[PDB]
Amino acid sequence: SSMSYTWTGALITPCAAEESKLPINPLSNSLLRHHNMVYATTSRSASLRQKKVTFDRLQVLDDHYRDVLKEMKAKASTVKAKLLSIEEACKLTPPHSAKSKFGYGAKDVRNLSSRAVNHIRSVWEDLLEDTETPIDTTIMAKSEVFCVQPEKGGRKPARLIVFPDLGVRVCEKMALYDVVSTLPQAVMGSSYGFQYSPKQRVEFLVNTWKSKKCPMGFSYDTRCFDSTVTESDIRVEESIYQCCDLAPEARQAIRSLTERLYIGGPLTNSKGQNCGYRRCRASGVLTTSCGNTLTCYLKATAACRAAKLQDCTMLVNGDDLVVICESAGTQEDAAALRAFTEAMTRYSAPPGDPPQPEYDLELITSCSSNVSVAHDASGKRVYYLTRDPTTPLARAAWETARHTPINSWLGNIIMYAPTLWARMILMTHFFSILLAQEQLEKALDCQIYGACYSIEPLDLPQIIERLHGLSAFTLHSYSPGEINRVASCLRKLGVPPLRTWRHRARSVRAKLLSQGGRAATCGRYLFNWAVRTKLKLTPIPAASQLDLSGWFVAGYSGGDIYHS
Ligand SMILES: C=C(C)COc1ccc([C@H]2C3=C(CC(C)(C)CS3(=O)=O)Nc3c(O)cccc3N2C(=O)c2nc(C)oc2C)c(F)c1
Ligand SMILES: [Cl-]
Repeated sequence: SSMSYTWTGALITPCAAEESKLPINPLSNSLLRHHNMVYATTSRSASLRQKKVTFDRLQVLDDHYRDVLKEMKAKASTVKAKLLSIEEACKLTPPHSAKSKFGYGAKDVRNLSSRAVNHIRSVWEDLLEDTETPIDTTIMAKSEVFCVQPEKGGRKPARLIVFPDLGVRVCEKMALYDVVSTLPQAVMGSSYGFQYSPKQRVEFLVNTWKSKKCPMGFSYDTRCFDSTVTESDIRVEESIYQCCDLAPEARQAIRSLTERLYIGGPLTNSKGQNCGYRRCRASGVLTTSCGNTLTCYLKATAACRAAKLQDCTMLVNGDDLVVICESAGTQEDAAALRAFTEAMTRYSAPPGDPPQPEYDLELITSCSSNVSVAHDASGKRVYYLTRDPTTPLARAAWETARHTPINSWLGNIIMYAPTLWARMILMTHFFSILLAQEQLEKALDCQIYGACYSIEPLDLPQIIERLHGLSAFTLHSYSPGEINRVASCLRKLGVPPLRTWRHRARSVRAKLLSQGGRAATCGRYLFNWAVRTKLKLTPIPAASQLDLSGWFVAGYSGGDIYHS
């Protein structure tokens, strides 16, 4: 077999009470009135997810697969990776990262407390000495906020997360942080998605599209990607890692983590009960983003060859895959894509939805997002990435009513700043509240490509200029399709219409402007859309001075990474 999971019967348990309903709160109600449509997942649906992620995997490798692997290993051979010190590794730990079972937590780790450091050291020596004993993991149900989808069904079950102890996570950083931050670009080149800011990603897609004589593209969605990852896949990943120049201890640690953690191991619930056994990818280890990306790139590159797709360019982020190629015609494209899917299926990665050939770039969705067009102040066409705002808006409402450790609304503003909905709704709403509570200068945690950053709202204009360009503050004449998707979403969720948001923004803009300093800059740049008599926007001096060096280098979702 090789089942992805085996289960004992013990339940996946919560470690505290779980909220599932949006509260009825004046602050969140002014953004979204249909509160009954907004829910959070809980452990109560864990068994539904367990059923979905548990299955037998079929895998047959072939010459195309072996050829692509060799090519990838030859590129990995150019990489030299360094060991992180205990200090560097500790400072990469998020302050609210899950505590250890052995008497210390994240703050102790970041503070280099002797008890934390001593344990981290014992854990490391154990990786150097013990090459085989499976390492324990905890399994938990993830709490996440969605809007009800009565067409698709009703409610999504919780996702499951599997992660080792805090001490092990620190050791993973020491051995592999530099590998996972450098190796994927060296191997995959321009295909590695996490190297691109938002404006660079949209440029890559558009330039790629325009580079073909007659372009065709598709996204490919693998069903339960993490559970399709076999022990063989994980050993192949390691074989690529082992091509880097490594310190001896790093090389041994990688070999031991592979065997003891990454290929599988025991699952324990929050009550300490043996829950089952994993033989697939764990969502909460440092190598999940990097390994999923390599794995998906290897399988898809090899499947493109089998399918005989012509002049393919791929963009890969973890399990998210988009391919743009030269059309051979309607029927031959449909056939070629069916061959592609069969080859992926043999490699263990069958599709959820069958892929569909697309002949318009705007109709491809990758990393939740699609290309759209607007115009800048001078009328020039500007391309940007957008997405359906339903989930962002639901989450923003939840985050307004409940203090959460990570603010998705802030990540959405940063990453979707040129969109009609991020500008008119998210910026207006959150700047209104922060202004009212006098908290514009207080730093808030968000995630960018899975890593956690602490950001001041007042630094948004500079950050946005860097990620999107100055046109982010001047876009208008959005496409009718985009406008209509947003407006219909607002009606669905009971969010006031865009006309109301314009009225609210004029008032926030005025108050920001009144305060001078960085608030005035926010007023001037973030809300220029809200006035007829517009201000001429020049480049922001602080923008060129920003250190964004580590922002768009690699993906770290599930990897417990905090960047200062
Ligand atoms: C630049 C663009 C505009 C388009 O491309 C993007 C856009 C966003 C991300 C980040 C992010 C998100 C939420 C944000 C914005 C709120 C924060 S984010 O930047 O981390 N979502 C998504 C998705 O919705 C879908 C895929 C991946 C991620 N992302 C992850 O990293 C990630 N990986 C896993 C396993 O789960 C998650 C959530 C990305 F990687 C690429
Ligand atoms: Cl092989």
